[PDB]
Amino acid sequence: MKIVSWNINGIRATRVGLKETLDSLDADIICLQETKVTRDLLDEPSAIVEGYNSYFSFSRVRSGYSGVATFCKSSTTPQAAEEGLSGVFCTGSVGCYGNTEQFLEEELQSLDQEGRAVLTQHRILNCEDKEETLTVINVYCPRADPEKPERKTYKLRFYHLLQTRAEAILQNGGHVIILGDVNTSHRPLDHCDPTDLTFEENPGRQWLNQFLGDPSGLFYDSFRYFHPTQKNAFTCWCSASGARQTNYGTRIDYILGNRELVESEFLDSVIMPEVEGSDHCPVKAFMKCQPIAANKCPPLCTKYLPEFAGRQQK
Ligand SMILES: [Mg+2]
Repeated sequence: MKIVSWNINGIRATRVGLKETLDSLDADIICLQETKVTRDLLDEPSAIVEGYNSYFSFSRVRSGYSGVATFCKSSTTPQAAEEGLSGVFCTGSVGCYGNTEQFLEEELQSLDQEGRAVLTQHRILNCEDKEETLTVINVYCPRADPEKPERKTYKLRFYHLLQTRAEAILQNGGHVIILGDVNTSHRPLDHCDPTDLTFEENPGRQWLNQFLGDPSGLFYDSFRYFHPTQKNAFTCWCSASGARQTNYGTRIDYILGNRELVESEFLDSVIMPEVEGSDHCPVKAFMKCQPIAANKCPPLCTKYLPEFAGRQQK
């Protein structure tokens, strides 16, 4: 089983047909961040691709903004799928929300209305050939903006909601992968030199430090489980001033898994710097577990969107 995560900086902006791009990534589950697809655009070619069943979260606050999508081959059709981390935009859902007493409902709506998370749940056969659930949480984390101070708070609250949800699903049994653009690099090795000699003072990095365990947190950074000392392993370079060529970059795209999943089912986790078309490159994991496809796509699937019903229904 193979899974890819990629902040694609706009599906359309790659200027390649999406079927060709997805096939080239050669994976059973492909998670895209910053699709820049919103529902007002009626962008059927970006949402419905031959050979895949897909699950989008669309931003509700601005056209052509944010957005995440999970594309599944027939082999991995999910048993359940849900938009968001809190449940407010939710048959066929994932549940297991955790305790959100610290969040107002209106804050939950705000954290979930920007198209930043989609969850798909897959049955898998583990290394003892027992059936288990794997929940894939595909996230595009926000960014702080100095001219809008409230967005730093938004980002930290999004991280706290993500932790709450992921740990609650994990507590229900089975396995959890969190992948996507976390928009924080973890350790000095993850960023171009030189490094702060207060590096831990960053509140997003403090969050990551306690969320991840080291082979206290319940999740492992799979890339570093397999490549703990690899240098210059970046996933993001700014578009300007030749950064990708000079390796002026950072590693901010992750495939995180619960400890038991990474230790027992992962074979490798890598960076794909050869893949062009975005300001980020993909990351990819290779797993030994085998998926059990659902018999029907759950209701979140894009094929059920009324705007895409087709001419025969017209
Ligand atoms: Mg971008």
